[PDB]
Amino acid sequence: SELNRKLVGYFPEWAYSSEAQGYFNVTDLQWDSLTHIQYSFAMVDPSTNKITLSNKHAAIEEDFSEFDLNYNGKKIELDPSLPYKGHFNVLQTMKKNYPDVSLLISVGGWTGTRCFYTMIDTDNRINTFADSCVDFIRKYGFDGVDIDFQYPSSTSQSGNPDDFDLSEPRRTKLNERYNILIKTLREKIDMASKEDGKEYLLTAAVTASPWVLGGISDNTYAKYLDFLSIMSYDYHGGWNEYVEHLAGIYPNKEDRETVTQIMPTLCMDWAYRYYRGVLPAEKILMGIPYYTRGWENVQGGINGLHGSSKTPASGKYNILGDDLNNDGVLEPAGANPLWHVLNLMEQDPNLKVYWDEISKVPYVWQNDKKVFVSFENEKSIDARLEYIQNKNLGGALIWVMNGDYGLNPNYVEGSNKINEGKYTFGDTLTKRLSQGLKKMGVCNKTPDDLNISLEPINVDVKFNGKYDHPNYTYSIDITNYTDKEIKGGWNVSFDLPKSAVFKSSWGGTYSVTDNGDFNTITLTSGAWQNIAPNSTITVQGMIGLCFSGIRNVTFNGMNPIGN
Ligand SMILES: CC(=O)N[C@@H]1[C@@H](O)[C@H](O[C@@H]2O[C@H](CO)[C@@H](O[C@@H]3O[C@H](CO)[C@@H](O)[C@H](O)[C@H]3NC(C)=O)[C@H](O)[C@H]2NC(C)=O)[C@@H](CO)O[C@H]1O
Repeated sequence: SELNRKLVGYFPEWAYSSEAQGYFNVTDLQWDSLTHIQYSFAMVDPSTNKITLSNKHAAIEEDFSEFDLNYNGKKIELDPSLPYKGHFNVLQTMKKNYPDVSLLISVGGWTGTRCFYTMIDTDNRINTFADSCVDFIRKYGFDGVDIDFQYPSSTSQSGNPDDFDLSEPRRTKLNERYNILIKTLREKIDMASKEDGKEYLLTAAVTASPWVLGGISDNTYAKYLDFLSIMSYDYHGGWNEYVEHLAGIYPNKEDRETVTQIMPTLCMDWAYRYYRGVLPAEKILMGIPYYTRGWENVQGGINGLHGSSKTPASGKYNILGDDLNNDGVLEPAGANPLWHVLNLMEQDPNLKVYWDEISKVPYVWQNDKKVFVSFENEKSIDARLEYIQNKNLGGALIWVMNGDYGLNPNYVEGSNKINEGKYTFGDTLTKRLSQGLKKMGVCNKTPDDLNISLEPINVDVKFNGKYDHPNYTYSIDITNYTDKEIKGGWNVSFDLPKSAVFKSSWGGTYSVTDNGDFNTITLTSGAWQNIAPNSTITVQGMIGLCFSGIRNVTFNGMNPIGN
């Protein structure tokens, strides 16, 4: 049911054959605790514009004869009656015992967004892609589609730099074309649901970055999603010098990267406020990382935090680093699954865990080597559960499921091998999240905007603007569709998400009233701003920082229903 809490986990297609990933396969998924599994990743084909597999062998061909498929201590065999093998066979086989766990195919990701740029160029290509998604979920027994386009933004040089040859020429239209993509997917998926007697889902994982969001002008697409997953992680990392939290929850005035900003933006709660402009809390999921980022040779800070470093952590502190040329030399990133950091702490008593009571996340600091790594533990899970309950969030998504921890069957005392430590992957944090989501009960239904309860007036209020970080210059066009002049002194109100701060109205007067996740802005015009019948007047002003949209628009205490 719609208001049930959700615990959504991303499954990595590439993990089962990789030492650093722990050889994690579908039978290692936390099936008793997740409500949804997002298979990562499918992509778009450059020549046909259809959904396509990345590692086809892993997805539908691997027989796992060289790997260990077992669950609850019982050997899992591939279902020999299915016309495919691979992860997809194991997913369908497990789902027979977990029929209420929804399976979605995630399309895109950091390295799989490239061909979205050309597929969105025309409506016929979007239609082909959307139809191919329907065919795919039917063929492979999926319950829905997750779109992970990184990113449909005009912000220059956002997304993967390998794709700038496609994204940079398209910046002005990306957001508009993405809105058409999501709407078309919803239309086709809903038709397939009716035809099949099944309730198929459409979701998206979306940016939490104020930098990316400055280039997003239309968040209407959110209304077409079953839920919207905020990527409230990768806030900080080895791409810059700011030794700060990967995935803080609450705004932290000591985050050195944002100390000059209007408010601290690199935390879940800022993105929550941003997206409340277009969605109720129960349709929003918090993103939770089961991986780390970090730095070495950290200068300054306190236990590293708020320090500086031009050298991301390497070596044993970076087992998930990329090998983008080859021969085992990994790009420094301080990137690890949580179980590996636990094992490092077993090995080194001076690698210690600390708690940030402002951001409500932990971190790990080696004071002799000056190594800082982000972390996630039972205390931060508990803080996240508290936030989910307090804010009425729909639940959480997790990147990525092989990073949770449990006891290692292959532990070897004294061994430094990646998969011979005390811990390997497991379900400790995921079970803790699941138990907490069960205990807090279903979400409340957020009430409709109050403007709908007001008496109607045939006035149209259109809110537009332009963003030049950190300044949003708004223009409101007010059209009088009644048969009488509206005298000057009229007022318009709107609810502005608390991701932004109203700064000034350029004409008339204004007031700001606290209203939950919003401030209600009331603009009162001057006596001279009469609105003749069938005419339009425009008023302007300035807002600091960005917001997904405005809500609850009123005019002279009535609901402006236009013409
Ligand atoms: C035009 C201009 O100078 N704009 C400034 C912004 O760049 C800056 O925001 C920061 O932008 C960088 C990218 O240039 C962001 O880093 C990226 O972060 C993502 C994850 O969020 C990571 O995947 C990328 O690898 C990384 N790229 C690079 C090149 O480092 C950074 O997170 C942004 N920080 C914030 C707080 O938004 C803002 C800062 O306010 O200033 C603009 O003037």
